[PDB]
Formats: sequence, C-alpha cells, structure tokens
Amino acid sequence: GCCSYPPCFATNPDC
Repeated sequence: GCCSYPPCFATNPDC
C-alpha cells in the first residue's frame, strides 16, 4: 500500500 507516501496517506489518513 502507498500509505507511506503523503498524497496517498492524504486520501487514507486512517492508515
């Protein structure tokens, strides 16, 4: 998962 990449985590802050 791209959870360790800011913009991706921005769409998934729940990670």
